[PDB]
Amino acid sequence: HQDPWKLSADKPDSNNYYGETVANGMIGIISSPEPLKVKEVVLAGTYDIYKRGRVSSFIPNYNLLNMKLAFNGESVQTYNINNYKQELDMRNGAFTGSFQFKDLATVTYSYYALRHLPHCIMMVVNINTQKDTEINVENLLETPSSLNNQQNYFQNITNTHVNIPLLTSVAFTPTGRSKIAVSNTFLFDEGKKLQPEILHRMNDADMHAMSFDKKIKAGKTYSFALIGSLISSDHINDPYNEAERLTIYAALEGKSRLLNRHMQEWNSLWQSDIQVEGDPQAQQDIRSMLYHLYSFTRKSTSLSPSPMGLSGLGYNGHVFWDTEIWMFPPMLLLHPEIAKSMIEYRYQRLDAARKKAAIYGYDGAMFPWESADSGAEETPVNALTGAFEHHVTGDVAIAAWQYYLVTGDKEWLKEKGWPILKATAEFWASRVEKNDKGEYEIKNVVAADEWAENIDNNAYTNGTAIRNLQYASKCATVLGVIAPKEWTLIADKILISKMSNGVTREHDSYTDQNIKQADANLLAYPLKLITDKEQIERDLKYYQTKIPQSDTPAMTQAIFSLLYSRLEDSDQAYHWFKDAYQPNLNPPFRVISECKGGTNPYFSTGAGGVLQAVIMGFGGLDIDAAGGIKQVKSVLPKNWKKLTITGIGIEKKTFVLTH
Amino acid sequence: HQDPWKLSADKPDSNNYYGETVANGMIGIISSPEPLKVKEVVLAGTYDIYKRGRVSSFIPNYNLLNMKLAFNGESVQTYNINNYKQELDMRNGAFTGSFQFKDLATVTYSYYALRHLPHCIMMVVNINTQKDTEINVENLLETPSSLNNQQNYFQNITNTHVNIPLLTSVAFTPTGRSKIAVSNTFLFDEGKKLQPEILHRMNDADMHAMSFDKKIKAGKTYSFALIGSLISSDHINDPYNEAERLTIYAALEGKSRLLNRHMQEWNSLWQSDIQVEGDPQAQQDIRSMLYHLYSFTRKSTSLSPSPMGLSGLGYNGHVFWDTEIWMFPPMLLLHPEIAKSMIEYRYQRLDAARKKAAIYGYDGAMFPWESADSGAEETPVNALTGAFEHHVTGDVAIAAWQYYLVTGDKEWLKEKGWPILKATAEFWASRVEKNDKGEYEIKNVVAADEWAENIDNNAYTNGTAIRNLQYASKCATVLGVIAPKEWTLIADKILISKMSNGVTREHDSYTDQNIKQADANLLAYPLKLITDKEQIERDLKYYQTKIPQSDTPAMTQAIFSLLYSRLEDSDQAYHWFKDAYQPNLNPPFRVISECKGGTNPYFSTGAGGVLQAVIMGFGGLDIDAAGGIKQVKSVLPKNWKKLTITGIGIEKKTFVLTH
Ligand SMILES: OC[C@H]1O[C@@H](O)[C@H](O)[C@@H](O)[C@@H]1O
Ligand SMILES: OC[C@H]1O[C@@H](O)[C@H](O)[C@@H](O)[C@@H]1O
Ligand SMILES: OC[C@H]1O[C@@H](O)[C@H](O)[C@@H](O)[C@@H]1O
Ligand SMILES: OC[C@H]1O[C@@H](O)[C@H](O)[C@@H](O)[C@@H]1O
Ligand SMILES: OC[C@H]1O[C@@H](O)[C@H](O)[C@@H](O)[C@@H]1O
Ligand SMILES: OC[C@H]1O[C@@H](O)[C@H](O)[C@@H](O)[C@@H]1O
Ligand SMILES: OC[C@H]1O[C@@H](O)[C@H](O)[C@@H](O)[C@@H]1O
Ligand SMILES: OC[C@H]1O[C@@H](O)[C@H](O)[C@@H](O)[C@@H]1O
Repeated sequence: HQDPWKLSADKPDSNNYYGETVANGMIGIISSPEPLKVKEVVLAGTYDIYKRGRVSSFIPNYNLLNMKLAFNGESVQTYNINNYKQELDMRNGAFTGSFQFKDLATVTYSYYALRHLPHCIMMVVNINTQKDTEINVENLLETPSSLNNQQNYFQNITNTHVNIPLLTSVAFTPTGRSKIAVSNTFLFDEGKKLQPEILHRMNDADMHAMSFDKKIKAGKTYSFALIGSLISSDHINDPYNEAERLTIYAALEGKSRLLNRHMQEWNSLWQSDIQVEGDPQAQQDIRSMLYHLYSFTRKSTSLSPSPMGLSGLGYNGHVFWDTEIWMFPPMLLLHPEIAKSMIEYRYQRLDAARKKAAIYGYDGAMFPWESADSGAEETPVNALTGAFEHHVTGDVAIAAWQYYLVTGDKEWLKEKGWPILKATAEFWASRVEKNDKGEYEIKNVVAADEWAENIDNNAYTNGTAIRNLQYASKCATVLGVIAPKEWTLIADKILISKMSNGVTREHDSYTDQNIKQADANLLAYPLKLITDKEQIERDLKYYQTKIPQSDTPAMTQAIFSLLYSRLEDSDQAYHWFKDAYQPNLNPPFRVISECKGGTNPYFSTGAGGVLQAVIMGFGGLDIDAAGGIKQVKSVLPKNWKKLTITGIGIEKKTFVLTH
Repeated sequence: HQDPWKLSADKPDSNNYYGETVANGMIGIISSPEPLKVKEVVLAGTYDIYKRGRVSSFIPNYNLLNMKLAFNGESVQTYNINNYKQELDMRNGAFTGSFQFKDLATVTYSYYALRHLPHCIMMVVNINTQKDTEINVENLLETPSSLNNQQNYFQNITNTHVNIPLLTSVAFTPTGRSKIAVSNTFLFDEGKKLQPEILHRMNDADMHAMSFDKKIKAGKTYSFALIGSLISSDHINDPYNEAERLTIYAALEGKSRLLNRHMQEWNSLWQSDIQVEGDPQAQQDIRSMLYHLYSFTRKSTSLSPSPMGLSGLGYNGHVFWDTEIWMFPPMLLLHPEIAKSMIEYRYQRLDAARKKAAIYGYDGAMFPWESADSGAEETPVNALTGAFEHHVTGDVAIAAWQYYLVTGDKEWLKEKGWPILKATAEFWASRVEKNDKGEYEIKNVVAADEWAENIDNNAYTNGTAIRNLQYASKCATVLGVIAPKEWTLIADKILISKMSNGVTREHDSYTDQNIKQADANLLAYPLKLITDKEQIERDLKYYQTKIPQSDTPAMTQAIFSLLYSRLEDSDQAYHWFKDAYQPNLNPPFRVISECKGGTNPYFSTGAGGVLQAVIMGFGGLDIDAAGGIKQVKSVLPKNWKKLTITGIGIEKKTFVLTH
């Protein structure tokens, strides 16, 4: 179970099973332990009021691949199959199930969230019979309880060459905000004259199905595909017609052309890769982390991932600083075009951030703690983070400036980076309060350590304000535009306090409280406001035991690992690397939960942080303040013989590290 | 019946009658054989799901001019009038009916889609008595079956000088997408104190009416006008109040000022004209073609015509390459501001084209096969053209570049042309596939010859991709930008293949199939990729007999005519000119149907192609690759003594051709 490209599960156990995801940045499909079923389907960009939080949410969508297979009238059941296995191929995001039905036949099924077609899915089914048999195949479109006012359609699209039978459903999100359309077809090898007749049943209010029978003779393979398209009014004004049009398009492209394009785009993604010699379990784990970030993002878009990407409804699908600080940096180094989509999300929501600032009495752009379709605040009102956790505005500015440092794209800086940096700096200039001593305070926030609520001069928040004001001033200089001199005057005098032991104080009321997650240590990395190695170490020594084992998210130990790598402490760096994610794993595919012993995978945020510990920590790679990627001193884990990182920066550099 | 400015019908025969249209580019009114009625009214820019195709459509609207006239209680009908005539004056788009009622009176009515007021219509009624009579006049607002949830209102707008009685209806398109308002008034010469009292009746669910009586002594003229405004929520947020405001405005402007402004704008349109000496029928036919293009377009807008303009619901009012390649070129030469509106339509919809490209797995802008309000794909899903007929993207690029070549407007090129040319070139660069020989293919399209479906390397499609990439590269140079070198490398190696006889092969599976319409011949004109006169002729010889007589649209023979004019073959040029439209005519006004012997006028696309045969063929006028309009060698039909074309290019040049 240490294949560097594949995650395998023998005999899935429904009593202890956390499904894996295939996704193309638009649709996520989460696996079921049951053969020929999927557990959950999530469509990006589609939000409505639904369950948690009384705010916008991702919606469970049509389980569009659900299929029933029968041999001579006997349905495939977990109790009448053997040699049942599931495999995720991380090289192409293929999820494959395989089993033997009694003594009769072997079945394999592989499904894909097509990498080049954001709204299209395909499953290919192969049946090898040891005896003459007849299969009955049914594809079910069950309207999930999350949707309402469904309609169930079926028709034949014909010409002299084809009969494309379309199984289509159209339904609405809870408040009617979004119309969803799904359209499925069966694609056969044998041609219009020889293909099986497709029957349509509409027996339930919330389910219809299409079906066929096929005779297969002993020693023969029969293979067919199910193609589906899933799209909403958030993506296209006419999703009903666009879903049918897409499935017709995909059917006439054919299985070979679809899979070739899918494979080409996955091959391109894996040109940026991390290779570890001496630790096959670490190699597999790091490939899973890259696989999830690549699956949960999309170049050449304005999409940004939620903390759980497309693995489910984690945090309602909202966008947080989890993108800017946790998932964005590794993607900026490996695939700047993915980072460009993440910051495009924020650029296209700058007007909503300006509206939030004005509603809360500030200038400029105040990005929300949680973002969804509009870019307005989406945080549940019972969570004080929505009203008071203000560092997200500085986190967006830091990612925008980093995008420019790595790419050197001055046209992007003029058109998109500067609008963001100028407006966010204007926010901080309005948010600070000057005291009698001439110092600038940021009073009454929720800290990055969210257990500290309604406190003053949070280390991380104040640091993000300092960096936002400095980076906006630097940006103005690059573009030849005059910045307010007040931005530098404020940045230079924002309070960062030390306790009597010389340790950075997390906030004005802080002595020795347990903390939820890294806060003061974030001034060392990522902010690099603390560079003195003795100060980095004294802050690590004080705070590293302040994070409890229980109910603390994977947004801490990866930073500890990275800082200890930068201090050239191999034992502590590797200790914190393992602690960052191994206590958070779920079987049978080692998906990552938010907290230690948690059961809510997949926490993409956690993977992003650990990828920083590998690339920026063990690899020593750094976003240079002057521009480009540089390498600083680092150490490898004792047991790692070689670390190779490919596709880094706009020059696509390879870095090799050894002992 | 060969008046060069007027189309006349004596005794309209309802068993064999195709109405003529008056339009201002916003409202079209199609004539009825019945006196004082109209058959159909169409409003541009208003689309909803309705009948054909299960996609957006134009909607039949209020027949707002419908009137009932009675003389001494006797209802005027087809059956009890004599000397009944209808006439379209193409000089000012006036449709006039005239008849005698027994021994009592002569009636004339003229209606207009006011050229300067997009949402306003007027009809003027004149009654000239031979005996004492009393008239009853009723104007009916019948909600058509295409609309729902109507409300029927009536009120008096008064001051010391006027009583403006308003007959208003408000209703909704089938899905509720669009609110329509119509508001009518009667305008009287005699003033407030003496004008007839207006009654209002609401006797039906779907009809209300306003009416009056008037005594007219023998040997007197009594005239009045009906003014109506028709507008939707697609045009204005509050159509109900805007319709009443417009009708009040028009009533207080008055008939003389309205008709004077109408006349001035029509006079300006006819400053660009085509005069033929020696063929009165050709002179009238070509005037009708110009009249329809002028009626179905509007300068200073983002409107683009459907293949049937505002003559009805042909092709659901969708915009196709029928604009860019067929109606756009003659308008660009005669009235560049009309062509500007046509390409503005596409510029405004560039973001929807980018969204289509991303949904179908391509880069840049992929214009839809059929466009309506949003710019998303609107093609019925059972038509494979929507998914696979890709040349439309190159057709939009070619029109954008031609607009710049004719006008030399570098400001327009920077703001609008280049956005289009850059995005459409990015699409083609992503659409091609390089083969082992280093050639570029465009695989699996529907050809311009739409009878060839899901074939490879269509001649016309590949030619449009070549031109799009070349023109985008030239555009970059005008603006001092370095185009991606890949655009030229791809353009120079896109496959255009010949068969063994040296004839341009229509597609990779083509031998000798019948074809729907011009495809390979379009490489000679309009693309001018084929300039060698022997190659042009070889291609004409092979393909000219491949277009069947039946069910083939008017998108072929005008090209044949133009190419034979350019080859200086007068007999063949004139043969194909006549064949292009004379077999497609419908009585009694010689309107043009789509196909030979068809009954679906008015096919504005057909008129556009024929006008190119006249201007670019017989007139030899050509868009110079280096900029401006040039004249190449041409011939006239034997029987044409002189061809005069006025208002050509930004210099408004007159060209005279003789034998
Ligand atoms: O249907 C898709 C297929 O279309 C054919 O016309 C092309 O030659 C194939 O390469 C392509 O895979
Ligand atoms: O992952 C979403 C959020 O989860 C919370 O547990 C953390 O305290 C936040 O920093 C994070 O943004
Ligand atoms: O979604 C509401 C809140 O949930 C809490 O569990 C997280 O710690 C906050 O970051 C979040 O804003
Ligand atoms: O420690 C986990 C807890 O952290 C708090 O910051 C959040 O507000 C809670 O929603 C969460 O359950
Ligand atoms: O109502 C329109 C009329 O208004 C008068 O005030 C003007 O003198 C006329 O020129 C005009 O035609
Ligand atoms: O006029 C609309 C469409 O009609 C079809 O008959 C032709 O094949 C197309 O070229 C044309 O765009
Ligand atoms: O409107 C659907 C289709 O109708 C067909 O008759 C035309 O040939 C196509 O160009 C069009 O896309
Ligand atoms: O020849 C006319 C036929 O041409 C085909 O290309 C279209 O798809 C049909 O809708 C049309 O009736």
